[PDB]
Amino acid sequence: GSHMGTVSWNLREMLAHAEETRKLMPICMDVRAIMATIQRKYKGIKIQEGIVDYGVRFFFYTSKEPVASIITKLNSLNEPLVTMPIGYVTHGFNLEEAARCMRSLKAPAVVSVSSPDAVTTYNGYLTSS
Repeated sequence: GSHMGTVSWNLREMLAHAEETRKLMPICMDVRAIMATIQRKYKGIKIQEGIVDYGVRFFFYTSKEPVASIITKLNSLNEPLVTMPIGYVTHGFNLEEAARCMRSLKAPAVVSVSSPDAVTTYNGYLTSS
């Protein structure tokens, strides 16, 4: 596994993949349901805002940041990623706006969705004809 592009994975598969690939994984802190999951496994890490290299190369972020700025902070690093879309539900965004806003990323990343049929939909927007 080396390519990018959208998939339909869960938190488990993202975490697993991120471990194996050593690739970066961003996490919206706001989603305390994800925080608990990660904090259970990775407990010796105190959650901090920003890069937390501990086991998996995490990037915890605040949903109040503009999708734009938060993307730019990944772009600076230029590191390859795996996550679900950065301005989606985690910004109150629709999947279309999410893709549009997330095209402003300049680092090569895996995206996710909640189901396999949504993959082709979201990728559709990442072409934008």
